[PDB]
Amino acid sequence: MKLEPEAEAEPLDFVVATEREFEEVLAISGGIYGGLDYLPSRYHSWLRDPDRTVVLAKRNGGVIALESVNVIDAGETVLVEGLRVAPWERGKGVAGLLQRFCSQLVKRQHPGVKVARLTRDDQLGPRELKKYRLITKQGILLVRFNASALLAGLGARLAALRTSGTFSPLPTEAVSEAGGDVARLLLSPSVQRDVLPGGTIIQDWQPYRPSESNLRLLAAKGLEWRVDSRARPRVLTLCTRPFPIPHGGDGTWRYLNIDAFGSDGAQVQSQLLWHLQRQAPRLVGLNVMCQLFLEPQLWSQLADFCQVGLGLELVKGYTEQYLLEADIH
Ligand SMILES: CCSCCNC(=O)CCNC(=O)[C@H](O)C(C)(C)COP(=O)(O)OP(=O)(O)OC[C@H]1O[C@@H](n2cnc3c(N)ncnc32)[C@H](O)[C@@H]1OP(=O)(O)O
Ligand SMILES: N[C@@H](Cc1c[nH]c[nH+]1)C(=O)O
Ligand SMILES: [Cl-]
Repeated sequence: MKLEPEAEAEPLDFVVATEREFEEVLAISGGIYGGLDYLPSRYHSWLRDPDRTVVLAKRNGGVIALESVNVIDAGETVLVEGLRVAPWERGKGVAGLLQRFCSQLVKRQHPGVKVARLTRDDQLGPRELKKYRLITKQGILLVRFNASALLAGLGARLAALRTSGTFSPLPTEAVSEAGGDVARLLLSPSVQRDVLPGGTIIQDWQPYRPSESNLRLLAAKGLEWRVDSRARPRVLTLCTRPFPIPHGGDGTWRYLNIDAFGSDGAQVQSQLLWHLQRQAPRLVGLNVMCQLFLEPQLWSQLADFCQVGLGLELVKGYTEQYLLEADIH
């Protein structure tokens, strides 16, 4: 005998999101990522993206879940982002149903897509190891500071570090995306093999294969880049413009994401400093969650630099960002 389908008194309805559901989406998003949720600041942007479909699950006419799918890598990849289920609806399989609906939508709307990708920091287990390939991983360093405090004290801390011989920042080199420097870096086969994690660009949790088509997407975001040497690149860093996050409930917090590629810890330190000096003046009067993604064996060095050297507070211990990939059949 076959298993008969279970009747549902309150079946889920899956619909494409519009601006009118923003407040309902906020209402299901309390506490996400400990206050580092980007969706409040990004939801309206998402609605404009040409290769993105933002799907809502509704029950009894009310939004209870959300997932975004976005086609990238010149049509070969769908990136899954933002997956969330209202707290009062969790533990019932809702996320599983929403993911299945979105997979069906991708198969119908984007028949050329070959794989799905996503990033996560949750501990991976045997199940994850069978559904996904691990493309790469980075360590995650999360620190917090008041920008006015950093602005007032940073110069004097650097002076003390320099005069004691403990730390002076090494020279770094300018990278102009408009001038073609980013393309020259990211399209280099040697950069791809030796600098980028698993040959991939990760920008504020979003993975991109290094290709002309993806560089266009990166170039519209207003990123800031730095490198140790354009001629012989070994450490490349990427700062995403800071954006408001709900942490703290008061509107005073911003999220500053820096992705660091390569293995020279001293250059990661110098480039981190460079980005903080670039970004802090516009953050005056605000509080900052700064999250640095870097090769795992550099985490302790950079955590010490941030805390003891720069006077920033460590928010949590070591965690990892996993880039996961599954085939679409
Ligand atoms: C791309 C974005 S990354 C970020 C993820 N987003 C967040 O951080 C936002 C906050 N978070 C949430 O919004 C919810 O917490 C989420 C995670 C969305 C879950 O939403 P939810 O609706 O509660 O999820 P459920 O479908 O019930 O989760 C079942 C899945 O956990 C495993 N699992 C373990 N124990 C189980 C059990 N007893 N029964 C069934 N599955 C079980 C299983 O592996 C399955 O997955 P699968 O095998 O794919 O079915
Ligand atoms: N896959 C997650 C990645 C993430 C961003 N911030 C924290 N985690 C998402 O799209 O929401
Ligand atoms: Cl030094």
